[PDB]
Amino acid sequence: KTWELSLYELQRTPQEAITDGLEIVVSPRSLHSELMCPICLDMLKNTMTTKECLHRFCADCIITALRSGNKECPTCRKKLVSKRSLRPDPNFDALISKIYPTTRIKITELNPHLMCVLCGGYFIDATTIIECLHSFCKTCIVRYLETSKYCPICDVQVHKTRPLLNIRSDKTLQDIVYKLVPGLFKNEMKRRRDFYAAHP
Ligand SMILES: [Zn+2]
Ligand SMILES: [Zn+2]
Ligand SMILES: [Zn+2]
Ligand SMILES: [Zn+2]
Repeated sequence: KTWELSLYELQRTPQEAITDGLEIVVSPRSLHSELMCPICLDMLKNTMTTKECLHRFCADCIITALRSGNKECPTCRKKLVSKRSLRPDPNFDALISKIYPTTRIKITELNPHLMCVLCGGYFIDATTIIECLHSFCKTCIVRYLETSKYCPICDVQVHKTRPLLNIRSDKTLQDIVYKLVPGLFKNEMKRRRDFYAAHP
């Protein structure tokens, strides 16, 4: 895939964090499409992630379907490499252990799981390194990988030559951010509209 950054993506401004503690509500019916396992229909327990498509399942659930199936992804029906294609998602389990309830949550407890260490703000076009499952903004990690072939956090090697081969868009994670953070999807889409209304 061409990781070309648009005119907006080159001059993109971070989405600043909301330090002033706001409490957001989380219903069990909402946030259901991203936190439930599409095999057991329960919330993810010991989350596993596919390197080819970034789809999350339970550790016991995905292992069951692979030993008795076509070694495909149960969601997108893409071909696996049968083994060493599944890496556990530890930072995803931490996010699950924060939001399993039906009460309201302080955003300051959720910010570590929704912020990019490269821009210092919320995730916009969340991209994930499929080797260590560390997520950043699309503009941040692509801008970053022009100079380094290693992860900004755990410092593992992304790829031997072309680091863009081992990154992938994390649509499931980005959908959690736009739903948790109020008005983020509205502000981010207006930022793009204001830019293209002044640079036609
Ligand atoms: Zn499951
Ligand atoms: Zn998949
Ligand atoms: Zn960023
Ligand atoms: Zn990493």
